[PDB]
Amino acid sequence: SMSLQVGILGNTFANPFMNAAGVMCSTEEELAAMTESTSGSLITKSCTPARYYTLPLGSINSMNKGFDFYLAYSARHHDYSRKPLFISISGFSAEENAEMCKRLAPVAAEKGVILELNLSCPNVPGKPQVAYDFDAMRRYLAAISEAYPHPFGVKMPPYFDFAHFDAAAEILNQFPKVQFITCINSIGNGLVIDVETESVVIKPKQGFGGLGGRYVFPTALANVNAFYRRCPGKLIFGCGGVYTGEDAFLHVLAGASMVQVGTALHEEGAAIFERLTAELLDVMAKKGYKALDEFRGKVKAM
Amino acid sequence: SMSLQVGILGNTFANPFMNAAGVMCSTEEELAAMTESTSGSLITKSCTPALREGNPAPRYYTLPLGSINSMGLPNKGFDFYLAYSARHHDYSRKPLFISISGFSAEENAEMCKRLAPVAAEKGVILELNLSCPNVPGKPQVAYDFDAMRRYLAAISEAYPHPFGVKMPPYFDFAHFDAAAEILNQFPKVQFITCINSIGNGLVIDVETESVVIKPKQGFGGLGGRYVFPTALANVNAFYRRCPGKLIFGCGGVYTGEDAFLHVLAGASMVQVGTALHEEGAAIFERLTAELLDVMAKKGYKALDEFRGKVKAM
Ligand SMILES: Cc1cc2nc3c(=O)[nH]c(=O)nc-3n(C[C@H](O)[C@H](O)[C@H](O)COP(=O)(O)O)c2cc1C
Ligand SMILES: Cc1cc2nc3c(=O)[nH]c(=O)nc-3n(C[C@H](O)[C@H](O)[C@H](O)COP(=O)(O)O)c2cc1C
Ligand SMILES: *[C@@H](c1cccc(O)c1)C1C(=O)NC(=O)NC1=O
Ligand SMILES: *[C@@H](c1cccc(O)c1)C1C(=O)NC(=O)NC1=O
Repeated sequence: SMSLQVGILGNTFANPFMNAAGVMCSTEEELAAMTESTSGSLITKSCTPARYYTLPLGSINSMNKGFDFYLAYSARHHDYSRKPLFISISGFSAEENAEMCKRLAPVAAEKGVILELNLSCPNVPGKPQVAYDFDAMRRYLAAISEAYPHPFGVKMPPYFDFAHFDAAAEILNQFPKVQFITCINSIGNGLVIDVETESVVIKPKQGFGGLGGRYVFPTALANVNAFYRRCPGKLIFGCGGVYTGEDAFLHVLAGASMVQVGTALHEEGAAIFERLTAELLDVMAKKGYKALDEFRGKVKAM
Repeated sequence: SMSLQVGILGNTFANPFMNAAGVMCSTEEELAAMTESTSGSLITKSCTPALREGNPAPRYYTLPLGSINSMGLPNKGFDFYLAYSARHHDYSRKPLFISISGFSAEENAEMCKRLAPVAAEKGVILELNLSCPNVPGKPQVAYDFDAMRRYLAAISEAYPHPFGVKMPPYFDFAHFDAAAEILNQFPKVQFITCINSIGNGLVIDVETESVVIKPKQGFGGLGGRYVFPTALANVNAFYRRCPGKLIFGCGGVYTGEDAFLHVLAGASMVQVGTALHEEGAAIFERLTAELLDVMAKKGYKALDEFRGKVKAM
């Protein structure tokens, strides 16, 4: 009757849900829990070649086992009969990312793991989000496209004006290997102070860190839709502020193919996926929808 | 004993609270209500040289944790706010700020030339809006550092008095540093208001499957609880980088504890937008009481005992 299936990148995903990179995906036990859950997919922690605080309305963070570990997991330890796997990489240079992609390529070809390239980590000492520098963004994507023979996706930071949406999309549309865009990473460099101690709540970088959870939901929907509109030849994955199936429904209406869950999954654990699928199917049932293809991107004007 | 007084800009303010520009400050009745309130100050709606009727409605919507707006600069025009400052405002009640938001550097310079004698005679204080996120086809001016410098140079040439700037949020230290470096080169910039709304969010209603505000495909500026950690970050980042300037905090204030944290991050004044839209001007009685409660539990007698004194871990 109804289905949450999503048929993309050549795979049938059972439902659109997965963890957000960095949440519940660092240890063998966590990857196993994600694999055993009802999520449609899972992604690893952003890795490099070789901290968190719960807030009333979400989270702030300033946060790997190395690329070797997550490659070996993708190569020999992940059960692909359960669900597909994504791997996130966030090298410190175009070259570091490229050397990783060259080593990832035989594993992607043989097992099917899919690369998400992180251009938006807001916590790299002395180095702003890569995708806030459009010249650097273009060099990274050219370097990866030359080094990596396979399709990949990009994790984007939020933008806040149409001139930036336009410029980012114009660059991404020049790279046909970029088959998906994940909107969004955390809202960078927020600051939380505790009233009683009069002190910041995370230690690095004078307390500044990336925001997730309820704080980011309208920004996340805006970025999903902005890129859905400007990159019709690519898929958009939504990430940001998802706590319920209604939240996921709104991300799909904005354009999302997959829906990633970060802060809410950190708080609730992998059982959240059982609740999210039920809730989303319930919204669909009330509206008579039978498939996500019927309303993905179909947000209406007022 | 305890006190919320602020002594800045050659004025004495009874407490740090004021409305945020654009909230409860467009008509004479709203301005009189703000003046009759217990707020420490007030600011007018950002104005353009001529009156504007604004974007089509609905252009504001109440969210679970705040607001979204595409107001589109509806305002009675500069001549109306100038007349308010020159002839109607009771300065014995509290100091007044005037917000201006012309569509180019030259429009703002022309308004400043006419404002200058009124500022001199009456003492109204200029806040220049460099961050409106709802101008058709033109991004936040302060997201274009070359344009920002041009605006500050044009105003500085045209306007003899010190003034403040309403800034959009930034999200990385490279931008904090670039913005600060520019502001520190303009001696007439005496205060920096952090922040305007987080631009170009989007809200969709589950039932209608439609955007909830009409203009610009539903994209609009976010206020309220969504913006608080970003606001505090911006206040503190500029407080650290522009020690020669005052910082005014704006964003996410609903309680005296929220205000306390703005001040701890560096705020001299604290502006209230969405929460004031919702509660009305009695909010200022509650915010002062709550802020005094925080101070009493900590033994603070004056805001300078803790302003800017956020601690590391
Ligand atoms: C503790 C933590 C660690 C994260 N680590 C990563 C990471 O390694 N790579 C990445 O792309 N995003 C990382 N993120 C960002 C999330 O993937 C997600 O983009 C963000 O939290 C917004 O989603 P949410 O509102 O559901 O939390 C991290 C988020 C948190 C809270
Ligand atoms: C309806 C509305 C109208 C606004 N109009 C202006 C404006 O004219 N000038 C300006 O500088 N900011 C304007 N703003 C932004 C507010 O001054 C403020 O920066 C923002 O709402 C964040 O504060 P808050 O979290 O308390 O709402 C407006 C905000 C709202 C909600
Ligand atoms: C950035 C990050 C990249 C690689 C490794 C690591 O530990 C972190 C990261 C991000 O992308 N998003 C976020 O919210 N927090 C981070 O630390
Ligand atoms: C921007 C605005 C620009 C020009 C004139 C005017 O009256 C307002 C405005 C802003 O600064 N902040 C906000 O949240 N909404 C807007 O529409």
